[PDB]
Amino acid sequence: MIKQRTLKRIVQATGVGLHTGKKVTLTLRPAPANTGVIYRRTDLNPPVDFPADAKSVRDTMLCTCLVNEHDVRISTVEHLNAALAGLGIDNIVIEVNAPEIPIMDGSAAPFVYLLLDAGIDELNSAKKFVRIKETVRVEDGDKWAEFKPYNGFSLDFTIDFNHPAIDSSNQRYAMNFSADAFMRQISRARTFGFMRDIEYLQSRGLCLGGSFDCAIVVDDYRVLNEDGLRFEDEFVRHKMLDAIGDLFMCGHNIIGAFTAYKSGHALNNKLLQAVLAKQEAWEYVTFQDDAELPLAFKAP
Ligand SMILES: CCCCCCCCCCC[C@@H](O)CC(=O)O[C@@H]1[C@@H](N)[C@@H](OP(=O)(O)OP(=O)(O)OC[C@H]2O[C@@H](n3ccc(=O)[nH]c3=O)[C@H](O)[C@@H]2O)O[C@H](CO)[C@H]1O
Ligand SMILES: [Zn+2]
Repeated sequence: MIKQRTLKRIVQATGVGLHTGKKVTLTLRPAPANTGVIYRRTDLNPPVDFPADAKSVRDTMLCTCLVNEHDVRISTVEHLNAALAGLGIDNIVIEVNAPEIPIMDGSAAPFVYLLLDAGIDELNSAKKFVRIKETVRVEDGDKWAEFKPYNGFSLDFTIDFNHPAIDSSNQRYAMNFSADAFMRQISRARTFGFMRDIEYLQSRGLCLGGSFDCAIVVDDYRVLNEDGLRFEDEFVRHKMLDAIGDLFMCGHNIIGAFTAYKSGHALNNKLLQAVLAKQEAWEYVTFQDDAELPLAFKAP
């Protein structure tokens, strides 16, 4: 039996929230079998819990923001979610004392190190996967995102930026997903901002925790970061990282093929919700026989 995974020990990471610019303490706790992925706001009395549910994504303006019925929020969940998806963590209590996950370096890599430092633990319960059984597409003008049946997990993402710095790079990236391929190729890709946008958001009280230490900052012509890019096509690698993170909002790994053109938080959630609402387009699968598991889900 392919077992569910949790953490061996409680870990912590303190940083700043990208938008509030206020100190956030992220506490990752082991959870038993069948609890699922839980986001907790500890700064509240009583604390507020958010089960990983596609429908909780209510604001996709700046990031993937989870909002409950009383306007309690958890934002910037995508980078941490990518790490969780990449390592196949099923049961975990994600605790924050601020309305957002700390930005760290702007990628999923700090969260991967954090999961590794804690150690992955297997539980005596079968790991549930969402298997795509029909093609499901979503559109938003020229942009679209799709899921097709596939025995493993792949991502093919296309960006189209009419920017001197981004177009210079490769704008289409495709990979067969695995814990290894994610860590090596995707996890370290950082988020990116245009100085025009940052200045606008900052005067309105948003992006207060933004710096070069947490993002690729671009002007109207070039990358402003001293040390440059970590990858030639870091832009497209990050867009794929966000998609991995966003799709993980159902809190289970997906067995299927993802394709996108100009997708983002909004569209990634749209497809996720569209697939999940179409009863016949997916099913929960377990692997009582380890031999049946597709190669994509091999151990890290
Ligand atoms: C002295 C100290 C000062 C220095 C401090 C600097 C601080 C650094 C902080 C940076 C913070 C950034 O993080 C904030 C921030 O806004 O970052 C966002 C991020 N949220 C994400 O937004 P989202 O994933 O939802 O993508 P949208 O598709 O909704 O993009 C929206 C528009 O882009 C078009 N589009 C989309 C896809 C594509 O393939 N092509 C293309 O053209 C599309 O037509 C639409 O009009 O990606 C965006 C890019 O795409 C980033 O700008
Ligand atoms: Zn991102």
